[PDB]
Amino acid sequence: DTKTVQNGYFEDAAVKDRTLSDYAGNWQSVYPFLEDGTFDQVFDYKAKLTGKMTQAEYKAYYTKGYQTDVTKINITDNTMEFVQGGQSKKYTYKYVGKKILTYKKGNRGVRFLFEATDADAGQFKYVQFSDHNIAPVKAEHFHIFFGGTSQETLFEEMDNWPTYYPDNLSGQEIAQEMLA
Ligand SMILES: [Mg+2]
Ligand code: NA
Ligand code: NA
Ligand code: NA
Ligand code: NA
Ligand code: NA
Ligand code: NA
Ligand SMILES: [Zn+2]
Ligand SMILES: [Zn+2]
Repeated sequence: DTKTVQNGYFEDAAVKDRTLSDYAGNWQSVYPFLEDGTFDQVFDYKAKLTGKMTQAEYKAYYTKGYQTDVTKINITDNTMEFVQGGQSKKYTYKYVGKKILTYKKGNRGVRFLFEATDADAGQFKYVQFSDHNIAPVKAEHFHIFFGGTSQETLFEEMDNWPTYYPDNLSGQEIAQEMLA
């Protein structure tokens, strides 16, 4: 609610290009920790804090948001590897820019855009990151968008945003970070 950058209130002029290195690391999907109940304490806290949704409403919102079969993503300064249903796919990426999206509430967010240079990248040819930041800084978590047509197609996806935290965290530590 407060008008901060990470709540989506920022000046256009402060939005600056990033590089894939901001996202380098070994990352894990948070979805298993929603599914196993670890985040129930998060949804209970959020409901009691904001009053915007009940616990069940929050769980449904985050179920839609977090669902993915991409269980792990490993990122270097120039590559991304997606582990998805018994297969690993790794491609080399270039930065292709950024996009400011305006949400219905009136706040905004920035997606940082990457394109695979490999010819056979398929649904991983176009990849975008959202992490509540608008300019270079090491990512602490991210929400990903990916597909095989264009960056612009992905700007239409607002309700599913598979979400990733560092592999060295337990689900309990991820819950702690979400409560903070
Ligand atoms: Mg996991
Ligand atoms: Na800036
Ligand atoms: Na999936
Ligand atoms: Na998952
Ligand atoms: Na591979
Ligand atoms: Na927009
Ligand atoms: Na972002
Ligand atoms: Zn986030
Ligand atoms: Zn978010």
